[PDB]
Amino acid sequence: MYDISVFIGRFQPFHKGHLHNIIIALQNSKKVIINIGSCFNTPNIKNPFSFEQRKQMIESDLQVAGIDLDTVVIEPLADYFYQEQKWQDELRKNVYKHAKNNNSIAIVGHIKDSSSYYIRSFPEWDYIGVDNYKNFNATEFRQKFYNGIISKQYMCSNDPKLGTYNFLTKFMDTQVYQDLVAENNYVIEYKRLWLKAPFKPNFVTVDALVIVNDHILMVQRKAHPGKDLWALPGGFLECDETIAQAIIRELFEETNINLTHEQLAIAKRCEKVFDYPDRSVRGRTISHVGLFVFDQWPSLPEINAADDAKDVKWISLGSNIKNICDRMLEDHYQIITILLEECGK
Amino acid sequence: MYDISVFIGRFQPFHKGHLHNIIIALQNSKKVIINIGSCFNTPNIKNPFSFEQRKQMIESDLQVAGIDLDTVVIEPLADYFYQEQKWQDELRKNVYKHAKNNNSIAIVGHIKDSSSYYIRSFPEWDYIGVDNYKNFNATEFRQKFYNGIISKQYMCSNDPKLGTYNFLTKFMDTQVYQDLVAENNYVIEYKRLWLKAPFKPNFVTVDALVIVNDHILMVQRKAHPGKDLWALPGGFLECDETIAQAIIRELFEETNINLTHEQLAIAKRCEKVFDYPDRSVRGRTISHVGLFVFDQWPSLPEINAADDAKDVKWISLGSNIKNICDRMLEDHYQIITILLEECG
Ligand SMILES: [Cl-]
Ligand SMILES: [Cl-]
Ligand SMILES: [Cl-]
Ligand SMILES: [Mg+2]
Ligand SMILES: [Mg+2]
Ligand SMILES: [Mg+2]
Ligand SMILES: [Mg+2]
Ligand SMILES: [Mg+2]
Ligand SMILES: [Mg+2]
Repeated sequence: MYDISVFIGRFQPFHKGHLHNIIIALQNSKKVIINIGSCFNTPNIKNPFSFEQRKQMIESDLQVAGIDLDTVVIEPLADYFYQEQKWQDELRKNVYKHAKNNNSIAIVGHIKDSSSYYIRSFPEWDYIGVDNYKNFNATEFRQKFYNGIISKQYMCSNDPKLGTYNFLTKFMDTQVYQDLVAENNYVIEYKRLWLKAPFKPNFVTVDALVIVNDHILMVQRKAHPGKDLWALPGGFLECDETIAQAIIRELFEETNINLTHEQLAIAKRCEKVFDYPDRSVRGRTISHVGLFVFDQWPSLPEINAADDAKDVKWISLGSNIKNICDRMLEDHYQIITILLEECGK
Repeated sequence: MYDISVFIGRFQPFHKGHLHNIIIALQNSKKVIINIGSCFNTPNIKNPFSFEQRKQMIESDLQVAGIDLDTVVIEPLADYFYQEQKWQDELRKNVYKHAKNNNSIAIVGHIKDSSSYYIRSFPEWDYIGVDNYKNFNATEFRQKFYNGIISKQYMCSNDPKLGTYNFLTKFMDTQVYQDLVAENNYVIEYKRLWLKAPFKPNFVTVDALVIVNDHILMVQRKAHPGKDLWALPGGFLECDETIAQAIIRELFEETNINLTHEQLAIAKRCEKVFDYPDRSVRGRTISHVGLFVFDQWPSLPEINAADDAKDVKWISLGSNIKNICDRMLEDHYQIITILLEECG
């Protein structure tokens, strides 16, 4: 009846529940646009699979199901935890890439949660609730998967040679899988330490974004989480320092930048708080990030990695940053984007 | 030697250590200017005594020393944890009041971590460093004090009818003393829970500064710390909400303010972070405070105190706020001043 339905999910991984909702969508529309959220990020335990991997998984399960792939299109969405309007527009762009001169368009979202959000943000499309009487727990799936087990009742395919089932079987023979398991164990041990604390803690960290001649200073991580990923230099706030002091302390600690306090104090543009509750796999971590801008500087200050940085580099803006946009810790690509727009550049 | 020596301290309480520094100062100079830090706040466990009480104690201890009091001058300083220039301007105000006929001026520094700050902040003046005798610990003294014990070695006077000894002896019979002991026991028991855990945890709180028709919304506190003090509505950030969400949640839980979420979102001017390490006695607590301004409204919205607020009130800017400046929780008077100045 509608020309286009719009379906949004993370699909980490795709499972029977996602499938049911796509079946409902197609009983109500001729074509379903599948938008995959949280694309263009490096693998982490919550988001182990890339856009292309998830897209391939979905296609293989829809064929198992077997839904005609001409009735299905798949598009990526980046994370915009702090810029909802960019996400809203990015979704629109995905749809109108496929929608034609006054196609009817409906979002086949969720009668329970998030419905309110889509209704308000997309008044111009209709809404179809589906929800959602079977509890397909994405976290529970991954936890067993990190323990070597693929939960069959989630899998569209019952044959390990096919579908997402097949993808996951092969994926367990990879180095990335081994890295995910290592990160996961790190996270389990970390959380265990905090079990008999009277309250769940909100952790506080700091980062420094240092721009010198359109080059960003980035460290390559030694430790979990985000082992081997690139990140802004930063770390935990200690109990006896101000945030402003911490930002500078961690910067020197990890990069040994050849600049003085006063030079950085002159260069400081702003601090911003990043508080999206799921930004970090460790627990609830809030980051305060200072922007420091140096223009027409005589050269790039000397730097060398130490403490929890195993490498450190100046990285020119434009192509070299965009290039590692999916090799960055947590939400740092978003943080860099926002500070350069709001306080930069 | 110097016309003028400058002495800065908390003096919670004045002790033997302070007395000798001033004596050294009185041979190295003609007149001492004593600047008492952290004045104009409510009593709390780290700052149990007011300006007037500390001054009194100082004077009476000095007569028992038995130092001339034309030699000695005492002035207050407020806290400005987030505006150090203001702090420096009031110190300079204090000194300039007593020293403007080109006098020689030196700062005599009896605190060790503050020495560098003073050297950097006041180069117009000389700095005389005094590494004191034994360790007269203010915290230890206060803790023994909240356990019924005056440490006799700290005291200047040996007679409980003279000096700060007399003052403190008498103070133990007061309601303020009981309030502090009660605040102290809460904190000790609070910290007890919290060593249960891998790392010293920074706490994260939120507050809301809501102004309507030039009135600020304030809560009187049901619970420790700062029981019965006036405060911005606020409390602990929950793990599953954003800061902006939490600010509004605590505001509604504590005041039941009759405005919608959307009205508050439209009124919202900014959000600032206050992160002075010793702002709260509980442990290290960073607060994010949202400012909400309704330049005008038909009336002051209905408010009803709930949860950890025992009363709630619209208090008008200017004199009504200034008259409770020393009945506010922690750094809230500073927070209010800053948000109005810069956000604003
Ligand atoms: Cl997980
Ligand atoms: Cl760190
Ligand atoms: Cl609370
Ligand atoms: Mg670090
Ligand atoms: Mg570090
Ligand atoms: Mg660190
Ligand atoms: Mg509260
Ligand atoms: Mg509360
Ligand atoms: Mg609360």
